[PDB]
Amino acid sequence: SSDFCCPKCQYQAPDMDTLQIHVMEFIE
Ligand SMILES: [Zn+2]
Repeated sequence: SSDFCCPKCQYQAPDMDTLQIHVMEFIE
């Protein structure tokens, strides 16, 4: 995969930093 999918959503981010901004850390 040329993307990083959010394990909480069906949303996939083109970059891992973008995904990190999407999730904005976790409760885990
Ligand atoms: Zn998410």
